[PDB]
Order: sequence, then C-alpha cells, then structure tokens
Amino acid sequence: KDGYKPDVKIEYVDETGRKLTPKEAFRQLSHRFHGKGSGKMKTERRMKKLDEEALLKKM
RNA sequence: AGCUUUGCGCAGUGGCAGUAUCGUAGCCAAUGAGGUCUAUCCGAGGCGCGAUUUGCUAAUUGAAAACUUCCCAAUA
Repeated sequence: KDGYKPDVKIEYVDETGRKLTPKEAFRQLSHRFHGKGSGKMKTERRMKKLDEEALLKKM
C-alpha cells in the first residue's frame, strides 16, 4: 500500500455546532429522509429546552 | 338597636380521602334497622349490587404525539 495512518473520524453535529446524541442524530436523519420535520409544538418545546440548557450552562 | 342560636346555601383558609367518598333503579326500615357493655336497656338507616367529573402543564416513545401552504439559489 501507499503507507499511512488515516485518521477516519466520524462525528454527528448540528447547525448550531453542538455534538448530537445518537438518538438526536437518528431523529435528524429520519426527519430529513422522510421529507417532513417536526410540528410547531415540538419545535417550540425543543427551542425552549435548548434555551433552558443554555441558561443552565451559563452559570 | 346591639348580641346570640339551629338549620341551610355561597365564598374562603386548613384538613381528610380505598376500614375513604357515593349512586343504588334491589330489599328491608321509627308500624323500629342494629345491639357481646347499662337488656323492662339503647334508638338509625341497614344489607346486597355498582362506581371513585373538568382544565392546565410537563415528560417519554415515535420520522411525524396534530391549529390552516412549505422548500431551494441569488440580491436588496
């Protein structure tokens, strides 16, 4: 062979840059494959949870 | 006029809630249900059947857990 040690690193990230849990990554993949995203209520709940997490991690 | 009682309903605090809270259309019941104490005495329901409204919020699962056209590229 040519001779090298390829650093094959595979990670799941989002548009916000945060690393995603495997369940979250699978949910994103399924939402993109099915062509339909989550509903308005689910999106609002996720946004509120993200805001709460950001507030908690700030202190 | 001030004050107070019983009963009742509204409102409120606090408390209880499966030996608790009710329906009972079934039956019996002050013309006496049920009594081991106090029995020539007490005085209320008892026994079977069948139950334990509404709103909000959160979380989990799932691709989607339900409110009215969405997406892609570029400039402003």
